[PDB]
Amino acid sequence: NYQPTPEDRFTFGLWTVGWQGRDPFGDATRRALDPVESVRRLAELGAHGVTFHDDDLIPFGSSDSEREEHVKRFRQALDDTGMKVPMATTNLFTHPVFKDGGFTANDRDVRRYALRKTIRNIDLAVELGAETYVAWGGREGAESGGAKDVRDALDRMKEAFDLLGEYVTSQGYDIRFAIEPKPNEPRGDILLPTVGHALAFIERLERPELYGVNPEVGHEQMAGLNFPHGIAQALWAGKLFHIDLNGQNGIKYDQDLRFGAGDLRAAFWLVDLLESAGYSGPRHFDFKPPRTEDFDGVWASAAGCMRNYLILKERAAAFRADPEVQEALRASRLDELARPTAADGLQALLDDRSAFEEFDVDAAAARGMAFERLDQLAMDHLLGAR
Amino acid sequence: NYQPTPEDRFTFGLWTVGWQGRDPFGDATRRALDPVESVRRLAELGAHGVTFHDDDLIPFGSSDSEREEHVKRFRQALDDTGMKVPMATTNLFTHPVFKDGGFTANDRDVRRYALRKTIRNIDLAVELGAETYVAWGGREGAESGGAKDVRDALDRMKEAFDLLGEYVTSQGYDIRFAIEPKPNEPRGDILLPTVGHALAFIERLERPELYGVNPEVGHEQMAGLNFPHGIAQALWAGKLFHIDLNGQNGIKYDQDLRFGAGDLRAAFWLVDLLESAGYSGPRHFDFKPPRTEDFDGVWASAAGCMRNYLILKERAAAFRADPEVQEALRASRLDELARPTAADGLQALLDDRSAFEEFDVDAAAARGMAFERLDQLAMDHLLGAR
Amino acid sequence: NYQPTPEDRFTFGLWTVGWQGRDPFGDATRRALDPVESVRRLAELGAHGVTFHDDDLIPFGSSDSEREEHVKRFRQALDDTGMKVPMATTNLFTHPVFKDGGFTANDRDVRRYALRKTIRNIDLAVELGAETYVAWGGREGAESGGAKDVRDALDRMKEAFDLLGEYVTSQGYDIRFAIEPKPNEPRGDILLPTVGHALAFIERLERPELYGVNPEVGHEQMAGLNFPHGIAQALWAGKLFHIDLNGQNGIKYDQDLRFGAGDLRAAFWLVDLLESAGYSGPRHFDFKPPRTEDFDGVWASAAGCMRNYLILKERAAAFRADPEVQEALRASRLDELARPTAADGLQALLDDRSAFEEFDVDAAAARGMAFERLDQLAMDHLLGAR
Amino acid sequence: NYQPTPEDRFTFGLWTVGWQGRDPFGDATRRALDPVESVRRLAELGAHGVTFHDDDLIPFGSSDSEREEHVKRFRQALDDTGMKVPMATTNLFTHPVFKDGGFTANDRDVRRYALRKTIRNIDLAVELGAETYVAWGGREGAESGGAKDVRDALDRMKEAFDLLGEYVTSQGYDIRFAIEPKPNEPRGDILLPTVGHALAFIERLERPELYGVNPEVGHEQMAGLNFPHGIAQALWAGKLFHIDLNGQNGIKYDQDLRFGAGDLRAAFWLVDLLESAGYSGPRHFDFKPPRTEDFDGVWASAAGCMRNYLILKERAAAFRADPEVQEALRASRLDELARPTAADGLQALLDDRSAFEEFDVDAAAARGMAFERLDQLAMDHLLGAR
Ligand SMILES: [Co+2]
Ligand SMILES: [Co+2]
Ligand SMILES: [Co+2]
Ligand SMILES: [Co+2]
Ligand SMILES: [Co+2]
Ligand SMILES: [Co+2]
Ligand SMILES: [Co+2]
Ligand SMILES: [Co+2]
Repeated sequence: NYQPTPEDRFTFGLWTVGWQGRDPFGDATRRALDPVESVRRLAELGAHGVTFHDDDLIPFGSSDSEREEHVKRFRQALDDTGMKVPMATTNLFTHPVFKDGGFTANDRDVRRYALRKTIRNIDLAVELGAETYVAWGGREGAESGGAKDVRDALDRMKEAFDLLGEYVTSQGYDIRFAIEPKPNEPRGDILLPTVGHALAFIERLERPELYGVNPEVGHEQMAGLNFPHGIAQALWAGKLFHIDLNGQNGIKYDQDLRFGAGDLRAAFWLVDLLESAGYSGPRHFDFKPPRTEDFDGVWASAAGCMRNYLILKERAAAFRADPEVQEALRASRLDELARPTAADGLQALLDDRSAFEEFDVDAAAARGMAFERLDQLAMDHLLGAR
Repeated sequence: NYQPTPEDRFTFGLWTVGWQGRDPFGDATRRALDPVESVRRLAELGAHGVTFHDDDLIPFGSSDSEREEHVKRFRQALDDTGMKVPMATTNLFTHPVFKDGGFTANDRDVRRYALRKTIRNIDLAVELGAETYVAWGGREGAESGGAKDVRDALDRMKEAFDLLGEYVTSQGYDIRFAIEPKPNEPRGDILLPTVGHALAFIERLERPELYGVNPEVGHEQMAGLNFPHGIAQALWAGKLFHIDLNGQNGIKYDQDLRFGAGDLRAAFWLVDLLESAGYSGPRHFDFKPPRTEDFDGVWASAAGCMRNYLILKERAAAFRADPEVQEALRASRLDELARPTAADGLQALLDDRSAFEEFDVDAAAARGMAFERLDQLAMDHLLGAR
Repeated sequence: NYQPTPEDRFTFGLWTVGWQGRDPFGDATRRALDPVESVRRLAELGAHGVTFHDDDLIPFGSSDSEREEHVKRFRQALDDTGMKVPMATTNLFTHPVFKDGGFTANDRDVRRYALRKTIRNIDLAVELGAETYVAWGGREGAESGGAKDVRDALDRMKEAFDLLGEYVTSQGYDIRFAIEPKPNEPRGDILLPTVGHALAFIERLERPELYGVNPEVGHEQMAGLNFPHGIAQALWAGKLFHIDLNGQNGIKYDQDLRFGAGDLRAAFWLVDLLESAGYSGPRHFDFKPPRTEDFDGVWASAAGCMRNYLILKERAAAFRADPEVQEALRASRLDELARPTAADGLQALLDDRSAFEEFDVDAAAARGMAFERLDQLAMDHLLGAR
Repeated sequence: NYQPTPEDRFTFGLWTVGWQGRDPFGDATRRALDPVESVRRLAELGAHGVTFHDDDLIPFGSSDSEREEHVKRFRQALDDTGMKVPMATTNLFTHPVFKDGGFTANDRDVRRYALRKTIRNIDLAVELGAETYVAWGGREGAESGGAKDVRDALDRMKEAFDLLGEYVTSQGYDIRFAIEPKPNEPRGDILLPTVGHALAFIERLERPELYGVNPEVGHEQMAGLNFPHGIAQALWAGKLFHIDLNGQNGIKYDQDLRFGAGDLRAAFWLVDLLESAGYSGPRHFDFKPPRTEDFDGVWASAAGCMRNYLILKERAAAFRADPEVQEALRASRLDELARPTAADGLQALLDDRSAFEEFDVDAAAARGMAFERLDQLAMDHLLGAR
């Protein structure tokens, strides 16, 4: 069962299934894929759409006539399959010119180039129908303390994002930006290393409403953080504009395993949260089929991303709908967590002897939270052991 | 040399030098210290002041007459020594009533109690002259996914901080709040786990100007993050209201080693940043003399916190003042990082062929950043090997 | 379903369900349990037996008559319930005398005391029928580099274990030792930090056959290691004498969550390995019911340890027995991994042109490993989604 | 000062200074270096020698005549400069044929090829004068649990190392092997992930005396382990055959920073240990000049490796020779740690009432260890602040 269809809004980057398998220590294990072929194969699996960096769709340094032909062929594949392009992004990390950054490169000429490269691809993104434009500043950061003054770098990063906001406003485009945090890799430390840092930065932009976050499962887990909690804070802020789904085993290099691999229970709680909250954006996979795999394994790994999401969706929904779980949630006071602490106001709280002078602290301390029974019901639902 | 004096603004929590050595696996190794004795010993070492949780100064459950006598004795010790009290905080973590949180406990009665307990100690803090009131929500969080809906918890945390802001405004107090992030420990995951998450949260409070952060070296390092970078983002935001200095060896339990221990180069870059930026708040140590130590070792460890700060301050200042370093900084384009990317404006950037059509990407890529020579000058200055 | 019975050989430490909830930052949340009550409650749940540190069964400093009465009551509870005592251990970590270690304390008198304390409890262990005597040297290590010369400490640790081996041989006891590694906590770094380090150390003891390892899920995961892989190396070495089962979320303080919590897929692969290998020792839980819980939650958490093991056992067995999985294992060459590389011998390998001169490296490189399809069959079996 | 000369025995891999800067997310930033040029430049800096993988010296797939000419040119550069070749190794990780391993590949034909490739280069290593032959099994491991049975893989790894030992014995070569552990990267988990695991494995080889370890600073730190402690255990075992020096910031991708970068205090304690122990092998750097650098920065980074070792050597020697430190070491009972616990024997210990019945546990517990004063003397010596 668990068959995806385009209604499920699953999307994939061209660079995911198209990854040829080069790693720090290894040459490619697979031939390059034509984007047309990836669009056709992903549609066959039941994907809704694809995403791209500029340089995945149009080789870097292409002439205008080559650019036009690459876009024409890609548009034909989209039209042949019904696939969409909900998101696009810029490659500001592969070319050696970006070795110290794009928007926060120490060289000013590089910063200006990075902005022009981005702007060119925003126009293309809009042409192809994208609603979201991601920015992963993977080269923004440092290996050493003197190399990068972070206050100056944040000034440059704000100028860049503000210019991009002025550009989209000037053109009357509806597209919005999603900043993707990552704590490290390829830089020793990356600027805006977590969802929190990116959310905080956005509040200092001139038009914050144009910007949200694009969190990635594995990135927050590279800092040992709880990905569902970070997603909850992004949702609380109204800033979950896009999301990248994959798997990661804790604090390592970025593994980009298929979704559901890595921390399975975190995957369960993530799906539970997205579905509970009614997140309506793409469920995008930013993953890499391991380099051990041939093309059959690439498509199996892609299919597994979607299958795992659908299994988890079923189990999370069954958990929340189970009367026994609903009673356990009330036994654990989840209902009381959702009630205001002091809707009666400050002065009433100050005058309330039940809140201090007559609060029986020992009686309250003795009341168990019943969280372990609740969590074992969650385990039983995930495992199909009810 | 490197002798601290009160002008250096070094402060210590009562709970630091007063830690009796109990850990997850171990009983106390030292007798309790009277706060009067810690104030006298810290003053002898050249400290400027001390800080307290409510329950470090006044045992939990004290009568009004006991409270008054504890405060009277402490005030006498302050007056005898010239020590100040720049910061105070609430213990919302030790008593079993707070096992699921204070401000975000699932039990509403506990949330209301936590607020009353905090308010009582804000009044005391102001009496004692404190400018900053720290809040470390160490119990806010979860060990399991169903136990805590994070959006609801953030709603409760905002209500609590907003009520506290209304309280201080109503009283005409000048005190400001500093929220202390930590990623985990004692909860499996703590809410507001990093500086970024706390900065982002503050922007959603009703009176954000009343709130900043109190980052701790070891807390950000428990997420593998770069503490100087996070401090730079807090400074960029205008939110470094207080800071906690200590040492930590990476991703472990919170070690609370003396400042300078743990990541020494991060300590160097931190001091460089605080001094460069002209941070004018207390240099507060939140550390624990290891439980291996007797009282002589407690005071040696405290003295070492201050000594290490002063050594690092000298070395960072020598680095920045060295003409050879100044030339290396220009060779690495730190000066260009500090210049606006496009003060000429968006349309000029769009019309600038030097930024795209005529940008020689290969020439720019070939220019080395010279960061390793710069970093070895920094190493040589730190080690006194110039 | 998934009901444990004593035949399943599930065991629990007295200190697990008996943990009162004290943590670095918190007082006890539960009253102390009488060991008699824990034996009765665990038997009711279907446990096979219990384990103890000396000081969990007999309070430290007890008189001979108090000792005798504590043991008499415990033996009655064992006899009333049919519970066994397969393992015992020494507390060489709680009392302040052990603040720098037991066997590797810098103070020689402490080292000698630690040995006498251990020997006294080996005699008790044997009286109670234990086959395995665990040693977790949680205080062996350092917070600073000068405090502990590790070569000298390893000399002292070998002398201690050798003396213990001489003691058991002298008495004609059948009991064997199991050394429990942990990388850190409560010491900044603990000696013998992983399964590998402990296995290597054992090979240098005078009677290595008397010693094996007692790995704990969460301990190896505190170093980011793969617990099933480490168990496989222990099994390969013939040294898995005992095992501690629990849950952990990666690189943090030691969480001691119930088994199945933390890394669920690692729990699956662990059970698969133990069952495949025919491990016949106790399935022992070294866990802590979270301090949020009352006693009902303690017993629910304990029951969940056993339930999760039994669910995982069923799913792992179904995976290995599924003809589709068996075919996927052959497609991924797991059968070839189990065949000798060169049973033909060195000279034949050297003369084999198919191994070098005529090896078609490109054809071999092109053959996919089919690991993603295999892993998604494993996921489907774990989740009950076949 | 701190000028290295060949007497210092500093060595570098060709792949270190020759790294062109390709990373997971980035193309090369530097042109390829001819090994002849690296030998000349390293000699100019005061290096003693160089090391190589087969494929760094002779491009993969070279003809016999190309092989001979590459070796001839390299030998001329060695002879021109006086540089040595103390160590060599095999590249069993870059070519796609090794995507599942060399010695533990699931495909048997690949395992046999990996052995022939290694044997060919052992002969070359011996020709060039190498004493040590390193093996880093970077592809040995898995991303998923079903893909690799670790007991079977360890059987294959033992067969491979045993065959290599039979080969060197058959040829009468004096060369010995050094196994290099790493916990992860490029595989999700690597087999023999730490020094301990490798030491334990070696004890099960047929001729253990032929094998030791080649630990790398950053590899053990990728597991959060204490590198000096692991080196001490290797020295204790008599197995430190070679060492790789670099820098790493904790639990991340393998950074390969220059030695002294990353954890500076760990670098200090490492040098202290190597020098104290009289380690006489090469001080080999396995590092990567950051891709931000041009060739001038490559040579500056290489020079900094050696400079930092020499600074640390001076400071560690001054620490150990300082009478004040010597007295602090006795105050902390480091002398007592080095004395046998019970040279009087088991029966005397059992009969010694001072070890149990008459041991004043409270008096011993009250004696402070004085470790913080000792560690601040170590800090002061490292920083040149005495
Ligand atoms: Co990623
Ligand atoms: Co991504
Ligand atoms: Co802390
Ligand atoms: Co703090
Ligand atoms: Co544990
Ligand atoms: Co244990
Ligand atoms: Co490395
Ligand atoms: Co290496």
